[PDB]
Amino acid sequence: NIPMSDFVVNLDHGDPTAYEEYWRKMGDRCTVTIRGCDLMSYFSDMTNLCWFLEPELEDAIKDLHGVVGNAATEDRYIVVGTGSTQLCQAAVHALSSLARSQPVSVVAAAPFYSTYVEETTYVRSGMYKWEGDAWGFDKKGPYIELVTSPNNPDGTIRETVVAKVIHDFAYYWPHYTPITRRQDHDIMLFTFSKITGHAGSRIGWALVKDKEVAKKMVEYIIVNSIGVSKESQVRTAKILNVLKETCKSESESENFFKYGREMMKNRWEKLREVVKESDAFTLPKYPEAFCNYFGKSLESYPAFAWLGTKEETDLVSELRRHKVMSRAGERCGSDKKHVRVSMLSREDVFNVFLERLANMKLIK
Amino acid sequence: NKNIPMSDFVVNLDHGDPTAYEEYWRKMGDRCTVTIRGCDLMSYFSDMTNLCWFLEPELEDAIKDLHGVVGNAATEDRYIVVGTGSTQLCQAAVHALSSLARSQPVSVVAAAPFYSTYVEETTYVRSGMYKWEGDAWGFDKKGPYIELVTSPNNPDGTIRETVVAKVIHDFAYYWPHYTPITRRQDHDIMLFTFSKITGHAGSRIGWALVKDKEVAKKMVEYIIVNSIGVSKESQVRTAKILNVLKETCKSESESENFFKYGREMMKNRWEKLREVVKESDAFTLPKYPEAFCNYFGKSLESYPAFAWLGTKEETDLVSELRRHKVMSRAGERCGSDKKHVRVSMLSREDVFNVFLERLANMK
Repeated sequence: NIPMSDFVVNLDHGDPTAYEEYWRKMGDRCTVTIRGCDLMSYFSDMTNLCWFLEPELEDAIKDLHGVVGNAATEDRYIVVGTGSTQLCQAAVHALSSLARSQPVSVVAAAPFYSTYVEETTYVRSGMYKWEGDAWGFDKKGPYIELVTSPNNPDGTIRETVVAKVIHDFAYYWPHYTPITRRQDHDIMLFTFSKITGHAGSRIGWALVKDKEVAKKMVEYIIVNSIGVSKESQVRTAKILNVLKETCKSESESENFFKYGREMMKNRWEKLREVVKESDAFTLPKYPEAFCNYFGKSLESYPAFAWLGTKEETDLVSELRRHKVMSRAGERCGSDKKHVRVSMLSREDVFNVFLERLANMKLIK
Repeated sequence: NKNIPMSDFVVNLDHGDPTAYEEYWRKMGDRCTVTIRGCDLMSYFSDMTNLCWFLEPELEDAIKDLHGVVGNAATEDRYIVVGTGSTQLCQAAVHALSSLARSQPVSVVAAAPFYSTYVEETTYVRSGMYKWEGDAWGFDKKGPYIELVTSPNNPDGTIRETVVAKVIHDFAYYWPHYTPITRRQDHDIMLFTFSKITGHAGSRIGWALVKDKEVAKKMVEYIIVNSIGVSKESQVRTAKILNVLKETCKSESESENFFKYGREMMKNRWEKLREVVKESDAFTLPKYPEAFCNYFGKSLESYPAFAWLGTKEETDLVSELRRHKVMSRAGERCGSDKKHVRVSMLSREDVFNVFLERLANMK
């Protein structure tokens, strides 16, 4: 009997549950089987810089970036981590450890991924210091710039605005944004969580050129948790493989990236409608670009909607009093007029959100 | 492959990779098999009903059942926190306790000899929240402090207690196959690792039992920023293994009952090592008192997972040992002297035997 108006829509976080249906249909081809004596050792391969990296995972990463053409993997080291979240902290750690003086400054162009702030603050390390907005940053000494592209929260394609750099390409995949170029920077971060939605696997990988950096990152991960879950690696490798086979299918419900784009496209079009006829809501505009993967020129459909409001309201609060959770813009170095709303929730959750989005400022 | 002389073969007992249990689990067969569907464990969340919302219920239940049957730890009226290995939990506890402290840096110490890895865990990030002060024995510094108690201790395998205000208990090896279960542990922070129990170190799974909710909450938070939780598939597998292990406890077969198989294994290995050392003229091995184990209901010995090897001479034991192609952990790294080394007893059979051969045949 639970009246559906008492139902809280939580789109504050970025739990990519939207892909759950898809993978369920994939069926038994995604199944992972692990014997009782498998993956027991601490080590995977002492022949690699990152010895805790499972071989099958290393191949799956390389093949995937090879087919999608979104990242260069030659002449560099791959480092696996319990998610991109532990890989970023490993890189900040390493770069700071190699700097000529500490604390090293860490900055990011505003608006930025709010989680960056705590990551560079919670342990109170003298190795580095969060300096906020990179725009206009001109403090002296060593610094690390965090470039998220597509960005979190606004989904903007980005580049350095201001000396080391870390590129977080969590959302740099065909179903989110067009592949304008095969990235090839010094430190490129990727997460398994936002590609297929298997966030619970806690798996990310970093592509590092500087061997001395990669070496320190591996060392960081070793002390921090002595490696990453083997079963997670073994599984991530399995589905990424299935996702690769899927890239040569012509079915629209088979080819993941195709399916993904369309799903993202539809949701963004519906949201676009609602915002259109609403009185005070705004939505970021994204330029069209050519995608080297799909071979066409097409729109971007970010995993987060940077919702704004022309009014002088605490949008997060207003949205909250209509039972809609979202990420405060002030947390992303923005203002009370913006909020970040996940676009990767479940279908019914998404629909309910749109309903209330319109039903509001025209009912309270 | 052949033509490689066995004399060029490096015996690495520097690390504590518990590969000795691999044989056992292989024989257990298909009942250990873990199956994961493509659409399972996708969300970041396991259960928002729990303080530690990233803890998978079936793992939580397994941990409690296992402690319930072994009786080595209390689990009532306390929060359970999982982490990517005990190593992550331990750092979560040190962080949490320092966060709640009235002033920083909080002093961190451990009676010598101590688990060398503790030194890097409380140093690598250069945190102003705490400071590694070293040996707990000679600790007279003031203000807030945290003492680390490992029992059975790494490296010497001694049963320990606080010797010097917060405390973290590392009961990595507090299991029937290593040492007798004298009491059902009930301290504020108790750490356990799946790795040293069954040998599944690659799963990266450890858990903490925490009485103070504020500490537990801060520990969870730490893990959230540190890696947003722990691998689901690991939790699911750890749970599967720990269940089988539990069933095994009621078995009579000595090849079936894990704790029976383990202890019998650790016993044999320790006796062969005991012989070798005895007829040696320089090496020394610790002495462990006999005690009554509430699990086995008998009065028996403890056979630690590490051998704290010492020499009466005036040598750099770790050096001489390497000279015979034997890798071990330098006692100096454990806050000891060059006369001691830590040699793992949980390696593979053949590696172990080779070590015994080389050990008796040297000066």
